[PDB]
Amino acid sequence: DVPLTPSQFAKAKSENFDKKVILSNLNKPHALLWGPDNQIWLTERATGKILRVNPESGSVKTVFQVPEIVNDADGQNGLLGFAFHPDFKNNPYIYISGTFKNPKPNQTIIRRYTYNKSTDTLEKPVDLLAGLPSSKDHQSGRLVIGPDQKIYYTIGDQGRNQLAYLFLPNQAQHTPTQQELNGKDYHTYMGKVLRLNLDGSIPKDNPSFNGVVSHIYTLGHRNPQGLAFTPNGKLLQSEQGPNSDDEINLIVKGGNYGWPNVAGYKDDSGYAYANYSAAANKSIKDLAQNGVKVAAGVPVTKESEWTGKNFVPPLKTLYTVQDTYNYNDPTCGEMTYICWPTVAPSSAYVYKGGKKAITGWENTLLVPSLKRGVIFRIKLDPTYSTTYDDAVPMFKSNNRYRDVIASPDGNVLYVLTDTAGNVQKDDGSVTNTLENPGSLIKFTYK
Amino acid sequence: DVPLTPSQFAKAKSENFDKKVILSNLNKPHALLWGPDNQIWLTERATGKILRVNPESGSVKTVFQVPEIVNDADGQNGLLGFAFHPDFKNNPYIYISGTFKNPKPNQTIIRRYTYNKSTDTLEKPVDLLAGLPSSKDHQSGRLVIGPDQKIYYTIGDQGRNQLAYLFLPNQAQHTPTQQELNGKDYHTYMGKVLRLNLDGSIPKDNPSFNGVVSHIYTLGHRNPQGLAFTPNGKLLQSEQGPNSDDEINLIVKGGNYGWPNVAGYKDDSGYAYANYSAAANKSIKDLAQNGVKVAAGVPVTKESEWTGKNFVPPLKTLYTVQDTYNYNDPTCGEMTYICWPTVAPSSAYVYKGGKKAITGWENTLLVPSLKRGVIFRIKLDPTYSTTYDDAVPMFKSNNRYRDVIASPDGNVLYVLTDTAGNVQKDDGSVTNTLENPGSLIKFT
Ligand SMILES: O=C(O)c1cc(C(=O)O)c2c(n1)C(=O)C(=O)c1cc(C(=O)O)[nH]c1-2
Ligand SMILES: O=C(O)c1cc(C(=O)O)c2c(n1)C(=O)C(=O)c1cc(C(=O)O)[nH]c1-2
Ligand SMILES: OC[C@H]1O[C@@H](O)[C@H](O)[C@@H](O)[C@@H]1O
Ligand SMILES: OC[C@H]1O[C@@H](O)[C@H](O)[C@@H](O)[C@@H]1O
Ligand SMILES: [Ca+2]
Ligand SMILES: [Ca+2]
Ligand SMILES: [Ca+2]
Ligand SMILES: [Ca+2]
Ligand SMILES: [Ca+2]
Ligand SMILES: [Ca+2]
Repeated sequence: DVPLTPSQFAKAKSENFDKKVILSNLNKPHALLWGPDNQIWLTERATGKILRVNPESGSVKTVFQVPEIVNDADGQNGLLGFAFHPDFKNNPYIYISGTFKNPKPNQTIIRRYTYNKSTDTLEKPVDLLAGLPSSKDHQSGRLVIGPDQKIYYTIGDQGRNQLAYLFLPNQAQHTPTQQELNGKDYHTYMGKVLRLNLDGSIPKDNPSFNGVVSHIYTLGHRNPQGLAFTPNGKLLQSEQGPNSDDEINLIVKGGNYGWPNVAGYKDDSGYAYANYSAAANKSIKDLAQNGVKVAAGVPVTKESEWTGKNFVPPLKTLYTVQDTYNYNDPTCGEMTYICWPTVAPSSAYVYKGGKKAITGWENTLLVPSLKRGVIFRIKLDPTYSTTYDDAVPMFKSNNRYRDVIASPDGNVLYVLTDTAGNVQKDDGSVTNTLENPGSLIKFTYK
Repeated sequence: DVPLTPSQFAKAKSENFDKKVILSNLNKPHALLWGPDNQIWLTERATGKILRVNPESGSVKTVFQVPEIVNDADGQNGLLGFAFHPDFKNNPYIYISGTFKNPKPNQTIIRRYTYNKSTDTLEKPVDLLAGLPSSKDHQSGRLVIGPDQKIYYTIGDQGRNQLAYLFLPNQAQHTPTQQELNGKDYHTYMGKVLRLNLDGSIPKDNPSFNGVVSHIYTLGHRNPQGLAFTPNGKLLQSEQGPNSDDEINLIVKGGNYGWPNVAGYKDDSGYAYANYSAAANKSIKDLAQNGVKVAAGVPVTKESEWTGKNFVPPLKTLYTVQDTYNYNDPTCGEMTYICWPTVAPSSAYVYKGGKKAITGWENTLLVPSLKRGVIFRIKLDPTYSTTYDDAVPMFKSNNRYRDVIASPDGNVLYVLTDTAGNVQKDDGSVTNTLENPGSLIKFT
């Protein structure tokens, strides 16, 4: 899709909803879920805390704090994945993923907890999968349980080929040899959607990549922070792209989503793959022109020159631009990146309506934006096979929306906002003054 | 997708198949089917003839000639739609569409015939749907019977907003009023996928548009000459775009495929909608630069400015380019268009494999190209939800490929070629010298 203008974003205020801030100053609130007890449960990435909030009173209880969660002030690491067992009433388990120190500097671990109703706390931790890659950038970490009773987990590309990890070789396209696999060497588990048994083992029916069946379900991902099943069993996803081409994807077994060789469509438009890990020397700068313009010494491959297989294009890009696009626009001052044609999608939620469903929201996907301060509504057809029209911005504000859910009746939305960061103002200019720092906000349909 | 180069087409010779011309004297062969009798049936668009060919021997019989078929030498009209009833043994009907004079100058008519095996001919014609738009351009006309036992028919935009119909207002986005339906006025039946009952009536479960349920199933199409159901009931389609953005689409009930406001993706790249019907200068010329550059006077709408509803993007474009693209390529001397970043897909065929299935052709869609002289192989995932990778060209030749099918076994392909027309040679130049004019060719 084509980028919206600052003016089109600005007018998306959603006057049809009543806003009520339930909590503020949470410490990097990250994920929220409608609980099996009909209470709002949410995580604090920074502290490892799992909070349960009473929707009516806003009353908060710190149900549990995951011990030894490692978090960097300037990183996207910490407590990430969070889900309940689908049949909680009979299988009182909570699944999480987190950044922990790797004895063998960090690792990501997927772990199960048992919820104790009588003591109201989490207990009996079991590490399902440990030794996973870890870094300060592009961790992803969305964790869901599918209709097939498997764990689906997004693990980002770790930030390789940009910023502080500029010269590390991106592994989004790499998959394990049986040897690595036998040694539980999961270094290729970057830029992937993993599928695992509820006990952490490899599903016998997982896709085969280069002759090996591992935890990988799909590959070629950058930073997929949104993952949600539809009522008919399909898997929708949102993913952060570089300077362009954030994506909405449909996740299909064994698919290759192209990163980093391809961003968005295979269109050679507005992006090219500059592999700094192959650059002549580690002294060259990243011009930050999305590979369209690069410094001498770095090998660039067009999306059309890539030779990978099973490439699956996105359903929708936010956004795609042409080679002439200016990635250095002097409107976002020293925070140029905020003016890039992206929306920085932080999650992905399948709206399921209910007895008070919101008019016209059937088969929609809600996708919160960090840098634009809106929540997008994206319509699909009734079979969730295609999108209809464009991503509609809602709830415009000077906030970084991090996650969103709806109440069972469907007439109330609950959203989380970031504690700090940059957001685009009504006039396209950049601000780090967030209206609702680290909040739990409720939007009630009038 | 990004355009291949002359050299990339040139190299798609498919030295792994054996070519053998089965028939070569055809006059504008258009559609070909694998018949319920295990013979190959094909049509001649200009003559209205329906031929049957023995796949083994190559013996051919003219089973019937549809009477009073109208065809302009310079046109795409004639006998178009052609399908068999799915339960032929018990319902020996053949469904066609054809250009006929309109007493009330032409109209398109969807008609049924009954097959008589003892006399081996067609009879008892029944007009299912008449009074459909007709013109010399963009007729489309693919006719298929779905798993729901309904007729699905593609009807083009009639060429409006280009060439001889430049100043006519494109109706791809228009739908009928309940008053037009009641009156059997089907003028809005342009640039659509229609869905009809086997008797021509309106299916009670068809989609509703602007308040009315008509034969329209989907709208916003240019020239969709390809239509094929997959084994799991999905509807794949191919469609001719203008100077760019030919499409592979997945047809979903009530979808809007964007034409003419949007070509390919809604990306504002390489196309814009210049509405000549709205220009004040009937004097205005078409610069033929795909809306990127136009003469003064004609109103232009960007893809991103369109206020459409239910817009469904293509699965794949052949091809998409940027605004810096030059639509005036010298390599193609006089026939500049041939060098345009399109492939001109004339059909769409779902490869069903079989006992001798071509290795790795599982879940593929075959798309013949007129202007490039290839057959593209397009891979989809096993649920026919997404494409995998790109369109792989095959059988490069100086021929205009018009249709393609496979034998039940899956190891032989049958293709039709045009009698005449321009085709891109191995090195980019255009030639009107076709290697196998109007033939039925088999690739083993
Ligand atoms: O392209 C951008 O302008 C932009 C902005 C942001 C952001 O505002 O945080 C992120 C990203 N990109 C991005 O690619 C990304 O992976 C990302 C992750 C996060 C996050 O806070 O977890 N923000 C962003
Ligand atoms: O863009 C092109 O270069 C190009 C070429 C051709 C062609 O070769 O005839 C057709 C088209 N476009 C086209 O848009 C189109 O609708 C069309 C129909 C036919 C036909 O012969 O039935 N050719 C073409
Ligand atoms: O450079 C723009 C943004 O790019 C993202 O890939 C990084 O994770 C963010 O830290 C950064 O602010
Ligand atoms: O102009 C290029 C081609 O464009 C198509 O839209 C027309 O149907 C063909 O007759 C024409 O040759
Ligand atoms: Ca980004
Ligand atoms: Ca991708
Ligand atoms: Ca791209
Ligand atoms: Ca064309
Ligand atoms: Ca279209
Ligand atoms: Ca377009």
